[PDB]
Amino acid sequence: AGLAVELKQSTAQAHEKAEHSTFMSDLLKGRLGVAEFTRLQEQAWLFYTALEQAVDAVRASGFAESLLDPALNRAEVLARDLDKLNGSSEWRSRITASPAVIDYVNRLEEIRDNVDGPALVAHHYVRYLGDLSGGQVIARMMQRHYGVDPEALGFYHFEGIAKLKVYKDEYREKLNNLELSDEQREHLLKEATDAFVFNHQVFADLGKGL
Ligand code: NA
Ligand code: NA
Repeated sequence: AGLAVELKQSTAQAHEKAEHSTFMSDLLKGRLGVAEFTRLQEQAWLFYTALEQAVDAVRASGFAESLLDPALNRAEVLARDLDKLNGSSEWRSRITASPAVIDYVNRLEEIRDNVDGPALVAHHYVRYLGDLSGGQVIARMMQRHYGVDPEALGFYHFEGIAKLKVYKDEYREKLNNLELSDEQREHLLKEATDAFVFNHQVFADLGKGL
């Protein structure tokens, strides 16, 4: 099976086992509010900042360069959104990572330091393919349920991508064309499972008030 198909199959499997949470479900159906949305995006700034440091190192090494499109970068975008949500820049020195986010960030930093291309591609897949599918849709829900201004929703729009549907097809084809040893491939698939698990834990912690 192509890598894109195998990764879809690691996702699916990881969903069962996942610690169940209702944070995102509640958020998207209008049961929470702007505060809880802001808490999510503060955690996201931490992990997208870590992720993108890792992406930068792996790209600079010359691994998977075409997949690692800098137009995907979200961290600075999130910071601009948070400046709007919080009213100031202060939040940068005051946000505290949940225990799940600490563990996630620690993995992403280890990947950066090791310049681990296969592991980075796994995390890139888990974060960005989900973002490229869940966008305009989540943003609209935040506008509709909670009146969040578009100025605070820039995370959901990729300025550099004209045609999202085609972009996702190209992305999956780039995955299918990545040259990997059997060992790198096995490592990448394992890491994709781990990344999905980190992600579920972030939401479980948000759902506990952590
Ligand atoms: Na779940
Ligand atoms: Na959901």
